[PDB]
Amino acid sequence: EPEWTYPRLSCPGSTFQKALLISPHRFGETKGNSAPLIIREPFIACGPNECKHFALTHYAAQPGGYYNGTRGDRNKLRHLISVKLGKIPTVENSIFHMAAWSGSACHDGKEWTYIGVDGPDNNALLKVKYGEAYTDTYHSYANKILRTQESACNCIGGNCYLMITDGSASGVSECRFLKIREGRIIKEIFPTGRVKHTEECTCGFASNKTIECACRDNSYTAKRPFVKLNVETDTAEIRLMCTDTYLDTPRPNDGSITGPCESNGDKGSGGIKGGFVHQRMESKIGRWYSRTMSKTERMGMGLYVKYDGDPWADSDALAFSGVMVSMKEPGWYSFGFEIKDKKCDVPCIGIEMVHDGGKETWHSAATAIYCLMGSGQLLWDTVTGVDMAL
Amino acid sequence: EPEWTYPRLSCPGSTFQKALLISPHRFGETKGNSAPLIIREPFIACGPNECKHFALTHYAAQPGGYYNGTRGDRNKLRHLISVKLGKIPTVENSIFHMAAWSGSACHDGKEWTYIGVDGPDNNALLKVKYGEAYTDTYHSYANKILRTQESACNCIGGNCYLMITDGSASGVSECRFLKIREGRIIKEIFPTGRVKHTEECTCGFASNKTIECACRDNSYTAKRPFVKLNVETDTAEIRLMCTDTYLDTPRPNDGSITGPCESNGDKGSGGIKGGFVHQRMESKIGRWYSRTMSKTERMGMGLYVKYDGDPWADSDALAFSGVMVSMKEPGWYSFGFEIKDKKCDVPCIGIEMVHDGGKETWHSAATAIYCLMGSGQLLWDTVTGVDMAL
Amino acid sequence: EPEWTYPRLSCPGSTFQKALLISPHRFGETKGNSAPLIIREPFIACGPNECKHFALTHYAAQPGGYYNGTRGDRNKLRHLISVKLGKIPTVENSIFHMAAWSGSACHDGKEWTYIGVDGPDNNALLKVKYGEAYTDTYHSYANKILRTQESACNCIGGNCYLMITDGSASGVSECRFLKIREGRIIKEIFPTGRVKHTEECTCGFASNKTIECACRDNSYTAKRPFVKLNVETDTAEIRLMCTDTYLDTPRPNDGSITGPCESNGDKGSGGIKGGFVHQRMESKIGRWYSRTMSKTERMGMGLYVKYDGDPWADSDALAFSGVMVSMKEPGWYSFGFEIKDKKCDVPCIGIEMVHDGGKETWHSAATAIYCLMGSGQLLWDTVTGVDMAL
Amino acid sequence: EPEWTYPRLSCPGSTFQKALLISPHRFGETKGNSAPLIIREPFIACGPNECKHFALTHYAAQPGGYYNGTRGDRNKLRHLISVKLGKIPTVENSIFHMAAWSGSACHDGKEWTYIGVDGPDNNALLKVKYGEAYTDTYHSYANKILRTQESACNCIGGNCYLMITDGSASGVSECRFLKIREGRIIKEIFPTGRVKHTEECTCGFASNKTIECACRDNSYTAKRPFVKLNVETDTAEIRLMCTDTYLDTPRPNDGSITGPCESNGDKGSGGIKGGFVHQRMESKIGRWYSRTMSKTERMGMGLYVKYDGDPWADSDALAFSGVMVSMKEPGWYSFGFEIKDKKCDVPCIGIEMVHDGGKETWHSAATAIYCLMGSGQLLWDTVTGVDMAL
Ligand SMILES: *[C@@H]1O[C@H](CO)[C@@H](O[C@@H]2O[C@H](CO)[C@@H](O[C@@H]3O[C@H](CO[C@H]4O[C@H](CO)[C@@H](O)[C@H](O)[C@@H]4O)[C@@H](O)[C@H](O)[C@@H]3O)[C@H](O)[C@H]2NC(C)=O)[C@H](O)[C@H]1NC(C)=O
Ligand SMILES: *[C@@H]1O[C@H](CO)[C@@H](O[C@@H]2O[C@H](CO)[C@@H](O[C@@H]3O[C@H](CO[C@H]4O[C@H](CO)[C@@H](O)[C@H](O)[C@@H]4O)[C@@H](O)[C@H](O)[C@@H]3O)[C@H](O)[C@H]2NC(C)=O)[C@H](O)[C@H]1NC(C)=O
Ligand SMILES: *[C@@H]1O[C@H](CO)[C@@H](O[C@@H]2O[C@H](CO)[C@@H](O[C@@H]3O[C@H](CO)[C@@H](O)[C@H](O)[C@@H]3O)[C@H](O)[C@H]2NC(C)=O)[C@H](O)[C@H]1NC(C)=O
Ligand SMILES: *[C@@H]1O[C@H](CO)[C@@H](O[C@@H]2O[C@H](CO)[C@@H](O[C@@H]3O[C@H](CO)[C@@H](O)[C@H](O)[C@@H]3O)[C@H](O)[C@H]2NC(C)=O)[C@H](O)[C@H]1NC(C)=O
Ligand SMILES: *[C@@H]1O[C@H](CO)[C@@H](O[C@@H]2O[C@H](CO)[C@@H](O)[C@H](O)[C@H]2NC(C)=O)[C@H](O)[C@H]1NC(C)=O
Ligand SMILES: *[C@@H]1O[C@H](CO)[C@@H](O[C@@H]2O[C@H](CO)[C@@H](O)[C@H](O)[C@H]2NC(C)=O)[C@H](O)[C@H]1NC(C)=O
Ligand SMILES: CC(=O)N[C@H]1[C@@H]([C@H](O)[C@H](O)CO)OC(C(=O)O)=C[C@@H]1NC(=N)N
Ligand SMILES: CC(=O)N[C@H]1[C@@H]([C@H](O)[C@H](O)CO)OC(C(=O)O)=C[C@@H]1NC(=N)N
Ligand SMILES: CC(=O)N[C@H]1[C@H]([C@H](O)[C@H](O)CO)OC(C(=O)O)=C[C@@H]1NC(=N)N
Ligand SMILES: CC(=O)N[C@H]1[C@H]([C@H](O)[C@H](O)CO)OC(C(=O)O)=C[C@@H]1NC(=N)N
Ligand SMILES: *[C@@H]1O[C@H](CO)[C@@H](O)[C@H](O)[C@H]1NC(C)=O
Ligand SMILES: *[C@@H]1O[C@H](CO)[C@@H](O)[C@H](O)[C@H]1NC(C)=O
Ligand SMILES: [Ca+2]
Ligand SMILES: [Ca+2]
Ligand SMILES: [Ca+2]
Ligand SMILES: [Ca+2]
Repeated sequence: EPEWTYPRLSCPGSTFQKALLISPHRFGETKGNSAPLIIREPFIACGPNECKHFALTHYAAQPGGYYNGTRGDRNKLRHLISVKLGKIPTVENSIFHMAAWSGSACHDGKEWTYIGVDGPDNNALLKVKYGEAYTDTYHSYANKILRTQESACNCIGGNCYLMITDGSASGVSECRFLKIREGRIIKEIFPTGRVKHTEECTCGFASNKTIECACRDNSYTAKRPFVKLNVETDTAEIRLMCTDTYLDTPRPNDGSITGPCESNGDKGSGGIKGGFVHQRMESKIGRWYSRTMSKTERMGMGLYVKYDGDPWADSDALAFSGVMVSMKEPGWYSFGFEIKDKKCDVPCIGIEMVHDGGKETWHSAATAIYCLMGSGQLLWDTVTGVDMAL
Repeated sequence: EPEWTYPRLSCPGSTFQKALLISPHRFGETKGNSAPLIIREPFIACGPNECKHFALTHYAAQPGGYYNGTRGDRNKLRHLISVKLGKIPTVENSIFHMAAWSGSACHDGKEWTYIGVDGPDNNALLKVKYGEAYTDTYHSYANKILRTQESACNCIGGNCYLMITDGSASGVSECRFLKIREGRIIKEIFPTGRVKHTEECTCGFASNKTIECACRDNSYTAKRPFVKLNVETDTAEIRLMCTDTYLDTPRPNDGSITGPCESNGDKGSGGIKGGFVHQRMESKIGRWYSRTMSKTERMGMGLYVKYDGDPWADSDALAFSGVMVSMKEPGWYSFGFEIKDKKCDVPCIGIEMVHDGGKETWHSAATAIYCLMGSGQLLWDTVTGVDMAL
Repeated sequence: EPEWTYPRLSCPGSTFQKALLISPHRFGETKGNSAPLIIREPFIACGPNECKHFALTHYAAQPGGYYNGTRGDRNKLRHLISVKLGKIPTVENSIFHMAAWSGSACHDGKEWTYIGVDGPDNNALLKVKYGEAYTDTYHSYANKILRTQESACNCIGGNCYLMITDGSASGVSECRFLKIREGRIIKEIFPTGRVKHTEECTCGFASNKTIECACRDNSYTAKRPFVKLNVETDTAEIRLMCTDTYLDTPRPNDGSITGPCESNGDKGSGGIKGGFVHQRMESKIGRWYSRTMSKTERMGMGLYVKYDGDPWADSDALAFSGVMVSMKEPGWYSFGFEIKDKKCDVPCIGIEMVHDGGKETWHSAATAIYCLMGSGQLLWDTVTGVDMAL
Repeated sequence: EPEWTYPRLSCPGSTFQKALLISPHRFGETKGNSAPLIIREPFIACGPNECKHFALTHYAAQPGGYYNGTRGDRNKLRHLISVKLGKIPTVENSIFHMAAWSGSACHDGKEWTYIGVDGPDNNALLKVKYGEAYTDTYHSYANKILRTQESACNCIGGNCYLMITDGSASGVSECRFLKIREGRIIKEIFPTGRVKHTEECTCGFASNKTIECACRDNSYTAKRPFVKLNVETDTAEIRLMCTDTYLDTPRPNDGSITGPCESNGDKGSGGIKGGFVHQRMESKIGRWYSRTMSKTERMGMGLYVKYDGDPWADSDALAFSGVMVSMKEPGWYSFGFEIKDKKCDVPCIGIEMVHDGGKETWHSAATAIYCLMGSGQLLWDTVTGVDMAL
């Protein structure tokens, strides 16, 4: 008799380590016999028995003849797909959940919820799937590419919370939260505070009372908007992270944005989804983040950590925890997720490593995983191993 | 231990939306490494735990060397196959249930019933398979291509009802209904009324007492024969759908078949299996239908709806719900089906999108799925994304 | 709490029909992207939940580079493999059970028993596998290719009975039966009567007290040795079938072997494994057989039936029940097996259809299935659909 | 609910036989359509319900374009992978557990423990995974390639014991033992005695009180270090195997290392992981070993056995049991493992058969399995059947 899931205390440990590389295009040469799917925006969500590796496919494999368009964001062909984590996401291994050029998913202890956005840019559509069944939708409210998290949503006691946003990518994008229960949207939550532009939130439980999200401002700042969501009152507030360690790409030099914590500063235009995940201890909360090694390119990926504090108020630099992806390798999207051990939760960060050779060739990604395990210092970086000319 | 299933009230909603595209020949290019099966006549049937995607394969894959003959209807190699819905129907993924060039399937709540017709045109044979066991057959009664629904049969209380027919494609084809229980035919039902040509019925539950079917007349009319089958007395009547919105292809202009409801009118020769699904509410019943956008060609697919009334007597046009497949794209067979959610049923329509390059190349199909989903208006159409020269 | 299996009454029906074709090399062209395994001697065995399709592979696929030797019988590479019945036995779908150039398998209600013979011709070795575990062996006793049934063994109340034989293929091959329980050989049974040459027995339950086998004499006669095994006393006796319808290939004209029932007659040299399966009714036993359409070649396959009687004594011709494989198509090995329906057993005959193009090319087989279903007459024959030049 | 597992008495038997060959590169020809993974260091571990086949992959398939580097030992792409035993380790079939260039695994009766070492040579990291959760790590203690067994670890009562080592391949490598429970290291065991070089131990249960291991010394001797680990006091001693039958490769002539048991002798530099498995009977213990047929090259593989005695003190030659792999074929790593039968344990030995074409082509391995099975003498050897030019 399956019960509702709740966030548990995190497992012991004080450092991340390289766990797993999922690099489908290691097998996509013309000399070869495999059919890895062309994908971007991967993320991982785990239930009580299984981990699922999600992505947005372009509905084409490599090698193949439909490369043209695979460097685009949205079209009528993109689908949310998944494999069990640890499987190579090929044509045959994958399962196609729904049409979607923006997605999310989560397990509530009883059943998977799948979330997909599709439709025309000026009138997109959020779709909710619970198990096999399509159960609810939510309409565009600003008529400017309604879109969601591109990472796991979060469930507590059967209630799943999901960030959505709608609005110009170079102007205002006031985000909303949806409270979804058993596939049906039972409440809209309208955040207060600094709501100018929030998107692609990476969200997790700081506790049984609070969800926290580190998001992307693609318009005004290289500081990440940081959401605190009270799950007991269904209220949310947004403020920019204050840390000198700006987590967006592009970004100016750390600590160079002058004025109070709310100051936007320079190099704010553009952005990237950033990894964020909680380490819940008896009396401390650990906050782990990732950002690219380069200040302007999607190259490299570093891990940072800060225990305790108010992310809205602490200007202190984050503690650099190690290089996950070298500056010589691609470092694009990253995301947090949690594996369920028998009695506690294991916090992890996944990294999207995009193979980018321009619009004249195929365009896809690998996925690297780092997880909290043991003590000491982070020891090894991840390479993709792929030569795009093969 | 599993109980029999019964139609339930539908889930809330007032519009369909694009749910899912299964386009396996996106992976069938010569530059690729995949092996999608060559198929036609796909449909979907759902049990308590799982949805299955069925089709009739020509026992060949693309790329391959057995294209010749795949634009034919019947031969000794055609088989009923399936995959879990969301998987691509490939050589390795598919399961082959039985030899068949006409098929159906349904879950009674305990077990799958598979239905496959094959044999010679003048003496074909319907075969029943219950799980893994072949359990029963039914013989041609007119010696002119015994054939069945090409979509899910319907179970209630362990009783599964199935349309069969026999007779000339261009003359009389009096259908019958088989009542089937745990794989064995226990009753034949002889419909009453307008009985001279009924084939390829798409059937569903109007309630716990009635099954309704919208069918194809390939010979006499562009109106669809409309079956009402009483499940409490095991009796059935057929009359032509009265609606001005003629659902066959080909068909004349809407409302142009003059005279009383049973008038056949012109452009009646030829036809196509149409989508039909029920939206069951407490105090009213919604009927959803699909037809091609072209009045003569198998191009496009539009969605229509009417609430309540009697389809035998009401001439009112169906309300246009939206374009599922634009007229630039192929729109062949369509079928109804329902997904079992936790406490209600989700009504859906699937669309066969045939890749037709003539008899000089391969001939197969993609499948699009639209489902009842939230409110508002239908928002996006479907394309297969397939170039047949690849 | 799984219980021991017993033979049950057969399901109703009075004729066989074409059920299923498994034709892996429909997908093995150079133009294609699949990897069907090169196999011969298929057979099927069913447990209470699943049907398994077994074969002896040459550990090579098509297309591939190891064709040379695939027209041989024995080597160090042959393995017993299986897939779930209904799956194409490819490199990836198959599972490799054990090294074997001769095999059998059966389910006892609790667990699969797998049986494989390998080793040098003059000192071969029967190996028994119960589930994952290798559990017992049995040595050559005549030092002339110890070999087994190439079809399902038979289990009652946890005891599995298996025919084995050892001896020259052009002289004496006194067979033995092994009683195997939970993977261990607990008794040898030495048949009496006509024991000169028995091999490749196709065996089944005539009742709870008796196993019957129709076997192959590759040396002295075109009559099939016919075994009756008393399961309650563990005693077996062998006599030639008496029917005018000689079931071996090659064979003289029916009814042309003069003298008493035991007379060997002409064209006795050579042979073929023949399908045989029981139809158990309340007071009748039905016996179904298959033999090639040609009297001298492995071409075509016909179905025969006789109700009741003593196969040792009745000279009456068997009743011809229909053409399963045309004389224009290959008809090699055939075998009986039974599917388990919910409350009764479904008798079936499988047919090996070998693609034979000589030693200069690849050498493999398809499998066709006919099962007892409904009434009337057998309606359609099976073709393989394969062009070996592709 | 599942109970912890404990070594049981072995099943009856007095000889090994050829059981199974896993030769995936039989499907790796350029004329083919398959994608076997490039792997080395395979081993097998069995739980209550299933046997798993593990290897270290170079994250590449054959045919492919990443052959370069697959004859190297360590890199950032190597992963621990597995399939169900009897499946071919291909891109689609394999599951990727974690990044590792050194590995182990074992089932405690409730769950799988996976072990993978990676990171830089001077600072490598052992990672523990319990089911799907990363649960613990252990750091290099000598900064000279921390590494582990390359074969199954051993569990008793929920306690899993694992050999690790660290130090120069050509100097001192003092191993340790990790006691692991539900994924977390709870004790380090520091062996006593002849401790200067111990690596790649093949371990099994001599009883409920003792684990024994036959290990590799790559530096000093051709005798195998022999670990006795007491599981009741968690203490361990290592001495050199005294037997005249030296089990390493390279090695001098048998019995030619003069002097007392702990004498190292000549040709000690270099080495190879050897097969070792226990045959536990009521009143006696059988120890089965394997070594290459060549005294210097990794060619061939022979089987040896001794009952009882003390391997630290007895100089008696082991009894030659037979040739598993002829000297014409490659014989690289060998490993012990046990299959769980219903009431007893089946001892087995696996053999890595490496396809070595030098560094100018691909580099990978097949796996042969021999098992305790009936009585008599071992009857057949194994060949891979693979031509590397294809
Ligand atoms: C067609 O007929 C079907 C069979 O009569 C109808 O299904 C029945 O629907 C009613 C209400 O919609 C259900 O009664 C409710 O039961 C729930 C609890 O559900 C379970 O209860 C126990 C477990 O405690 C279990 O034994 C049952 O089998 C249910 O799984 C209560 O909370 C409600 O208060 C109410 O009593 C019936 O259970 C259900 N029967 C079956 C066999 O499914 C169906 O509604 C009809 N379709 C229509 C009208 O369109
Ligand atoms: C190492 O220690 C292990 C744990 O002490 C030993 O395993 C034990 O072995 C004994 C006999 O070999 C078993 O006792 C027998 O039990 C069977 C019935 O088996 C089941 O009984 C009940 C169900 O009725 C269930 O609760 C149990 O868990 C068993 O599954 C009886 O028929 C016999 O008469 C006898 O009592 C123990 O059950 C078994 N324990 C465990 C935990 O497996 C093992 O033998 C030792 N290894 C050696 C000595 O080499
Ligand atoms: C968030 O809230 C959930 C639900 O309240 C917390 O889960 C609950 O955790 C407690 C203690 O960890 C569990 O209580 C029980 O305690 C006894 C020991 O006396 C033990 O034998 C039981 O097996 C169990 O551990 C309770 O079962 C559990 N409930 C659920 C539904 O999971 C969770 O710990 C909270 N997260 C925090 C505080 O970070
Ligand atoms: C061969 O022997 C087996 C074992 O004796 C026979 O199976 C047994 O069949 C009987 C009757 O079919 C089963 O008895 C029970 O009868 C009541 C009706 O009063 C019914 O409610 C039960 O569910 C069951 O049918 C018995 O359970 C069953 N036992 C086993 C272990 O299967 C089998 O019928 C014999 N085959 C023949 C005679 O051909
Ligand atoms: C496709 O198959 C059909 C029949 O299966 C082929 O038709 C035959 O063509 C030859 C000439 O090439 C005629 O002599 C036969 O009489 C035809 N048979 C039938 C039944 O029509 C056809 O040639 C094939 N097409 C291709 C391109 O190979
Ligand atoms: C295999 O890979 C190695 C290194 O990964 C290649 O070695 C390099 O070769 C170039 C010349 O072609 C040298 O300039 C580099 O210094 C070498 N690097 C190292 C690390 O040795 C090697 O060429 C590759 N082999 C093939 C056949 O491509
Ligand atoms: C049994 C059979 O062959 N049915 C045909 C065909 C049919 O001839 C018409 O319905 C007229 O009776 O309709 C459709 C069609 O595309 O029109 C293909 C079907 N293909 C198959 N289901 N195989
Ligand atoms: C950790 C590691 O790299 N072990 C090596 C190698 C090793 O260097 C020796 O044991 C000496 O210490 O042995 C064998 C070998 O073939 O000799 C390959 C191993 N390959 C790997 N397991 N990756
Ligand atoms: C198109 C869309 O819905 N999301 C975009 C996203 C976007 O343009 C920015 O966040 C601005 O709002 O940018 C990223 C990106 O790589 O920068 C790709 C995303 N692609 C998809 N998720 N498909
Ligand atoms: C080699 C062996 O063990 N059995 C042979 C079998 C045999 O030669 C005759 O039965 C005579 O005894 O003939 C048949 C055959 O096709 O005629 C192939 C079998 N091939 C295999 N089962 N592999
Ligand atoms: C493919 O490239 C051609 C090049 O002219 C362009 O016209 C077309 O729009 C591209 N298709 C897609 C789907 O991007
Ligand atoms: C392959 O054919 C060659 C041709 O001369 C022959 O020498 C060899 O024995 C054959 N191999 C096998 C395995 O039959
Ligand atoms: Ca920004
Ligand atoms: Ca018509
Ligand atoms: Ca003969
Ligand atoms: Ca050595």
